[PDB]
Amino acid sequence: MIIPALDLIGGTVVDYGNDPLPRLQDYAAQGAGVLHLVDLTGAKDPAKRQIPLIKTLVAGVNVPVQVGGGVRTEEDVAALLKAGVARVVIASTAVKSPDVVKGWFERFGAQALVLALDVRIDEHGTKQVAVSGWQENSGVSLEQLVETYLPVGLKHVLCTDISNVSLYEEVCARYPQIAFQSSGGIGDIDDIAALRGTGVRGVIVGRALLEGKFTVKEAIQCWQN
Repeated sequence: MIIPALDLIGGTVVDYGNDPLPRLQDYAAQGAGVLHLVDLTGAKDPAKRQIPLIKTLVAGVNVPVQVGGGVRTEEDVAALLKAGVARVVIASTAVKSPDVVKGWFERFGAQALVLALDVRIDEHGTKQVAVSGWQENSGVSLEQLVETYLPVGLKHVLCTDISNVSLYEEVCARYPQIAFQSSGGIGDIDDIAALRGTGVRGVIVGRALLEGKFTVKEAIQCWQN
């Protein structure tokens, strides 16, 4: 599947205007089966989580939305789910407190959670996990972290290369019971084609859509070959 994405700061798409709803509705009209939203306001301060806006967006489309940004606590997860999101995207907390997040898998179910991992390939060829582009590696490999969560039924992993087709081939082959999503590196429609044979289950596309390089419809046609 193609997974269209939007980042939101105080109601604004990032500056591509402040009306995300018609955009999301048109993404769905073209055949998207899932949408990806990042709450940048919530990421900066979870007390200012854009819950009202998320409710409206979710209510206004007919497809599941996975939402991330400052999901730090069990209460954050619960609030998003209650607002009607389909899946909560867990990022830094998944790296920093795996035993706590394993508890979340137990409470909410693996269908409700996506682990978002930023990956750097280091000098020794190891896929290092990092909690953001701005920070050093955290000392755990992608494989070790995935294997940490497999015993609670991990199903969805969103992998961003912040340092690669080979990367996706390898991890997808190693964990065929996991549906991997790729993020980043989609600058044009040929990049979607390059991911087709890899085993990646979902391709997140954000900026390319906003810049009008191609449409969701064309992305899906390419992806489905």
